[PDB]
This record gives sequence, C-alpha cells and structure tokens, in this order.
Amino acid sequence: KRRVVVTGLGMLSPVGNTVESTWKALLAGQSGISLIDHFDTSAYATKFAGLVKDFNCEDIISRKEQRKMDAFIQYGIVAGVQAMQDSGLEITEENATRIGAAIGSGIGGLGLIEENHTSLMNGGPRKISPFFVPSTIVNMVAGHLTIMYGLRGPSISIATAATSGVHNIGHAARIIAYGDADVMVAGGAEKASTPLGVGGFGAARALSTRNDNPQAASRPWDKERDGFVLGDGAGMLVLEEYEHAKKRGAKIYAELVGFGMSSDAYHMTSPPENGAGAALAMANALRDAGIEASQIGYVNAHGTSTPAGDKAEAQAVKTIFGEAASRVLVSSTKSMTGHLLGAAGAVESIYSILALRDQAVPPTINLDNPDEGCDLDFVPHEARQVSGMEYTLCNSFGFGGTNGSLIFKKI
Amino acid sequence: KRRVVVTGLGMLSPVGNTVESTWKALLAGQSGISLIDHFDTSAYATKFAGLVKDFNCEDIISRKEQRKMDAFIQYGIVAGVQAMQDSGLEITEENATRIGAAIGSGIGGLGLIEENHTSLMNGGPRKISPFFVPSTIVNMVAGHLTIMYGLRGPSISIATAATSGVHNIGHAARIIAYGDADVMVAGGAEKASTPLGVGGFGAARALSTRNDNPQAASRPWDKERDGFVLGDGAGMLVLEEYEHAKKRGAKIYAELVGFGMSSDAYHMTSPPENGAGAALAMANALRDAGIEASQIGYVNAHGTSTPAGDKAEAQAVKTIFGEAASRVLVSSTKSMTGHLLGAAGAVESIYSILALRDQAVPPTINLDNPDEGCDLDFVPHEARQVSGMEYTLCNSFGFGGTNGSLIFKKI
Ligand SMILES: C=C1C[C@@]23C=CC(=O)[C@@](C)(CCC(=O)Nc4c(O)ccc(C(=O)O)c4O)[C@@H]2C[C@@H]1C[C@H]3O
Ligand SMILES: C=C1C[C@@]23C=CC(=O)[C@@](C)(CCC(=O)Nc4c(O)ccc(C(=O)O)c4O)[C@@H]2C[C@@H]1C[C@H]3O
Repeated sequence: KRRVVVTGLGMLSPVGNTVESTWKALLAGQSGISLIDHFDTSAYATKFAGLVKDFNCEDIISRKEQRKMDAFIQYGIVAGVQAMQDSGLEITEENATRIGAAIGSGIGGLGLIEENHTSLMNGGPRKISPFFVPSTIVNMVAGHLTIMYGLRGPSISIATAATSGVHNIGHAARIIAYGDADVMVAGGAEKASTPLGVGGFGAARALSTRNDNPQAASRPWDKERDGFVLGDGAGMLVLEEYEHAKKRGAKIYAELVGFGMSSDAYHMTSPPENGAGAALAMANALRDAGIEASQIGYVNAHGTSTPAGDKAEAQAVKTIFGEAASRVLVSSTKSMTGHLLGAAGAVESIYSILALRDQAVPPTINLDNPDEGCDLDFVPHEARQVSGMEYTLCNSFGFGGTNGSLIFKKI
Repeated sequence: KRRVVVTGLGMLSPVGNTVESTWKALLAGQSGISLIDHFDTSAYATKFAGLVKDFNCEDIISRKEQRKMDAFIQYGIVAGVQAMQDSGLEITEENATRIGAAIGSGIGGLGLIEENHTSLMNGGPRKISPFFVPSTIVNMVAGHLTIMYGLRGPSISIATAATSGVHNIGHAARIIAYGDADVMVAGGAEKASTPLGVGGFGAARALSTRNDNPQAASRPWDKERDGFVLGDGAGMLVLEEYEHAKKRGAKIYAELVGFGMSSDAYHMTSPPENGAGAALAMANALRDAGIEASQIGYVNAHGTSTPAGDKAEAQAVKTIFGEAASRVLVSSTKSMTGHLLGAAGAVESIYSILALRDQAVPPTINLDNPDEGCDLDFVPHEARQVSGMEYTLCNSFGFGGTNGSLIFKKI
C-alpha cells in the first residue's frame, strides 16, 4: 500500500509571496485585504480584495512566455517553481515518466478573456490574440509546468470552483497511491480580481460591500458578516510516494492520509442549513484515513464569511465531532487572506500542514460577536499554541454543492 | 478488486440528438458540419462548425432554470438525463451517497461570458447578470445533475481542453474502483461555436478555413487538411461497479478496463513529431488493462485534421502497435462530427463502446489522398465490419500536451 507525503511547498498570497512569509503573517493575524487600484471601482459595490503585492516572475518566466499567459497562470507557475525547488527533486530521463501535475483554477483567465473580448467588440475577430485560448483555459498552469520541468507523467486539472485546490491535491494523491505516478505537483491558482470577477460575484450578492473598512470585511461566524472577500494567489504542494521520498533523502513536511468528497444536491449557490454535504465529506475523509473525529486537532474551515455558508459548516462540524465538537480548534484563514477560490484549498492545505510542523494554529480574525448558540472554538483573534496534535483537516466547498476534505498527519 | 462497467449512455452531437441516431449517422458516413447562421460570420476566416440541430430541453429543464445556464450546461444536462434514464437506475435515500458525477468541459460558457461582458462594456457592472458565475463555470453540469437526481456522492469536473472527456470518464472509474462510489455519471459538454470560440481558435491558425465545402473540411490524415473543425455537443456514460450492476439487473454495454495518462512536455499547442506523449498514454492504458497492443481491434483516434497533430498520432500508433500496426483499425469520427473539444473524448468513448456491441467501425470520411509513407488502416470512406473484436481504445489529447487513453472490453 503506497503512502503519500508532502515534500515541497510553493505559494503566493495576499499576505506574502513565499510559504514562510505568508505563514508568519497569518500566525500574526495580519490582513492582506486592500482597496483595488488596477481598475476604476467607482461603479462597483465592492471596491477591495486580497491582492498579491509586487508579484515578480522576472527570473522565472521569460518575457516571450509571459505575454502568452493570464495572471493566474503566471502566479501558478511561480508557486509551482517554488514547490519544485523546495522539494530538491531532480528530473531525469529515468523518472520523467513518473512525475506529473494536478493543478486547477475555479474561473481561469478573466483578465485576458476581458482583454480579448474588448478587442473583438472594438475591432472584430481580427483583433483577437492568437494566444486567447492557451492564455485563459484552466489547465494551462499544469501545461506550462510540465514543459518547463520535462514532466511526462499524468497531468490533470480539476475545476470545481472553490473546491478545486482540495480536489487536485486529493486526486494527485490518488494517482500516486494507485501507481500511475511517484510524484505530482498539485494545487491551484486564481486571479479573479477583475471587472467580471468583482462585478460577477457582486451581481450574485455574494461579496462583502464594507468599503469603509476592507480589513474588517471578512469576518467568518461574526454577526455583522455580509459576504465573502475575493483573494488572488496560488498554492502548490509536491506530493510523493513515501519510499521514493526516503530513498532520495527528501525533507518530509507531513503525510496525506485521507481524502473525502460529497455533493449537497441542494442548490447551485448555497448549502443546505443542515450542512449534510459538508458533514459527509469530512466523514468520508475520516474513514479514508481510518481515524475518528476526536483525533483531529484543527480544522481549517471553508468559512468564507457568508451568512448561510458559515452557519452550515458550523452545523456540519457539530454533527461530525459531536461531544468533541468543542475540543477541536476550527479557524478560517479567509478572515485575513480573503477567498482564493480555486486556489483556496491549495493554500489552506499548506496552512493545515504547517500547523502540524509548528504546533500553532492561525486565528479567525474579526470574530467580534459570534453567532449566538454555537459552542465551537473558532480560534478568535489570536493564534493558538497546541500540544500533541497529530492530524489536521482542511475543508473546501464549491458552487454546485461540490465538497472536499483532506486530512494530513504529522510525520 | 472492483470492476467498472457502462450501464447507460446519453448524447447530443452534430449528427444526432440521441445515442442511436448519432451512431446510425456515423456508420453511414454522414457529416454534421454546416454554415453558422447564429452570428454574423462576414469577418471570420472560418464560417462553419458542427452544430446541434433543433436542441430541445422543454420537458427536461424548466423555463426558470434554463435562463441560469449557458448552452453547454443545457446540452450536458440533457445528455446526462438521457444516460440516467437509459441506465434504469433508481436513486434512494440508501444509495444516494454512493452515486456521483465527473463531468467537465474544455472552455465552458463562452456564450454567456460574451453576453455578460458585452453588458458590462455597454452599461457597467450593474448590468452583469446575477447568474454570470454559475451560468458559465465548467463544473455546473455536474452541479445541476446532482441536484436534479439527488446524487450525494463525489462530484468532480476535469477541464483539460480536448482531453476532458477521457479524463472525467477515467477518473470516475478510478473513484468507483477505489470504493468512493458505486455509480458515476461521467462525460463532457461543449458549445464553443461563438464569436470568441471561432474567432479565438481562428486567431491561433488552428481551424480549417474551407468555407466553400464545409463537409469536406475535416479530413484527418488527408494531404489537403488545413486545421480542425469545431463541433458542439455532449456525451455522458453511467459507469457502475460490476456486482452492483448485476444485482439490479442493469443492461451492460461494455467494461472499462484500462485508463492511461501522460504529458508531452513539448509545446503548449502542438505535439512533438515523435508522438512520444500519445504513445506513453496508450502504453499506460494497455498496462492498466493487462493486455498487449495486438489485442486492440479499433482505435478511435484524437485525429483532429491538423497537419502536425494527425502525423504525431500516426507515429504514436506505429510505435505502440509495431508489427500489428497495419492490422488494427484506426479512425477519426471527427471527420464527420468535427472536434467537440471537452466533449470529444466522451462522445468518442461512446463510439468505441458501440463499435464493440455492433462489431462495426465508423470511417474516417474525406480521406481522399492520405499522407505518403504511412501504412495504417484509417478505415477511409466506409464503415468496416469486424469479427472477433474484444477491445477498443479511445484517444484524446489536449492543449498543454495532456494526453489520455481509455480501453473498453466487450462484455
Ligand atoms: C442563494 C443565495 C442566497 C444568499 C443568502 C445568504 C448567503 O450566505 C449567500 C450570500 C452565500 C451562500 C454561500 O455561502 N454559498 C457558497 C456555497 O454554497 C459553496 C461555496 C461558496 C464559496 O464562496 O466558495 C459559497 O459562497 C447566498 C448566495 C445567493 C444570494 C444570497 O442572498
Ligand atoms: C504551434 C502551432 C504550429 C501549427 C502548425 C501545424 C498544426 O498542425 C497546428 C495547426 C495544430 C497542432 C495541433 O494539432 N495541436 C493540438 C494539440 O497539440 C493537442 C490537442 C489539439 C486539439 O485540437 O485538441 C491540437 O490541435 C499548429 C498550431 C500552432 C499554429 C500552427 O501553425
């Protein structure tokens, strides 16, 4: 039976352009939310987001290649290179066939979709860029990274809205465990802070409109919450079969032990009050890992800061953890980072892993006045020191009622 | 060890709005390509495509729900309902948790992306539809079908350009075999025949521009070929664990025995001359199925009608089949249907299955003057009667160099 471990990490987020800088900022409760300045937000109900500050790909992507990629792909590539470098893995003719990728995005290249469509409206199809398709489609991060590293193994890209990051990581692990690969770079990337992204999610009445205090906007489980805050970035993990990792002397961050999936079968853009779908996904991951709920020390929640979404997950956690419900720590790092959509489950899996390494759990900031009758410990305001934590669980749910949960185990 | 079989089929294509009507047309060598009339093609270099004729969802999708979905989702839903009905499966509180979906698309809702962006350009973000996001994103076919049927099991959506259909079907099978589900509705849907789709792929110099003879445009392996022909539609299969199918008396079309994946690691929009990536995917599927190349009776090719793409796959088939290379039949149904992109591998898996049932293989029409020095039997012009065919193989390759192959076995 093939075990899967994590041997490399890469990340760009609204609170940092590296894995360690991001983690340090989160443990310090720092918000990465600010006013948007790259497009005129005068007519927009929401005028802020979690932006990647000073993104730099100068020594990573050539000038000729950059022009063929939407920002989401550039972010995904940079984070993937960080992960591959961190892993110390060396690609050879002999193992190239055994290394692949599972990397997705929820919405893909909105920026270049807008640019190409604007061009078409203004001057006809002759003005569409030859790069339109490959610069926008969701699977292009995987495409570029395999070419860059000479990876010939399986490559897939799961696009399940906010569940993407978790599904790609989960299936990369399945692929390795099944025997189709020994290593996979997996994760997600997103850059939806554009007119269509902000305007689109705004049209759905899904975003916080707290323009007067952007850093206090994302407040999961707080009574004054009014929708999610969009965040940009990318998270990538190098997953690897255990004996393969040991043989080459890899550094091992944690083990990936459980992966659960479910569907709400309720409504396209809202969960059932019950949180039955969320619960089933967590139950499935626990069964996959062969452990009980009481063994989980921390749950990095989906917790987007929407009125109904946050309540359903709290109900789901209560259902699954029962008597232990008050003893597990639960936090939503989206309180600081915003919602990275297709990259959310990827960066949040990284947070779940580092929590095991450092035995420290990041807080749900802004939780000033929690919804009434719920006795869960949402790690409000300040990071928490933990002691003999062996397992963490990461939840990611998505439009369409698609759910996913991953469980990581220390060492 | 859990075996996976096919118990239901659903399909909309340019040659028919049902599984049997489509198959009858293909065995008869009928083209489904015609001039586009739903948008003004005056300024477009390519003015034809494979369109779904007289699509009807009146008794399937309510008027209230139709307005929330791009055409690709409406096609995917109709084909999924056809498959679920064909399967005879009855969803209960007891099995709901064991039934899921793996359905994707390569490009998603171009039609409604254009409509929403046009609205934004003309009147600001206030004019974007509240349905923008859920009406366009790739995972919405899976989302709607799970809600419609009350499916609570795993739902994923793989978006790997033209490889989508094969990857979704392959991973649905993996999910069942692993134990995460007993049944999965899997496949793909696409409706990229819009200004951005035709103009976008046209900008890349990837489409045939034979406007004076649209039905002769798609001509895989023919010397006068000049790019692919875009096709719309959707293909869905109900996959099911073997003992589960038998117990309820399901009708069984074929068994899914092998699934292989690879990456070219060559170029974003073209394969290597070698076809090494295509070859590895077929090799992987053969190994997964535990059989030799000589046992395959028919290969339904990726064969899009591009100069370099068709040559690389012919080289790959020669590499894998060697001495048997001239004895296996190879055909590209895209010669009649056009390229359904994210749905191509789904409808083509259906063709691969029916070929086993009927012991008949559809032709590569338009193959008037085959490229020189290649001795493969591409089933030119006319369908072929076969005799003791036990295995078929379906190839699907995609931008980003991502490849996939599936192998189906009779009974
Ligand atoms: C149907 C409704 C009712 C409505 C009312 C209260 C709410 O909380 C929101 C604002 C968001 C629900 C949600 O959490 N969806 C939801 C979900 O199910 C799965 C994933 C996500 C995600 O962000 O990743 C998500 O956001 C909904 C959205 C739309 C309009 C609002 O009035
Ligand atoms: C890089 C080039 C060179 C060029 C020259 C000859 C060709 O054949 C085409 C027209 C298409 C190659 C191809 O088959 N890609 C290709 C591929 O790798 C994987 C999938 C598909 C698919 O359609 O699903 C596909 O189409 C390419 C496209 C672009 C411009 C042309 O001059």
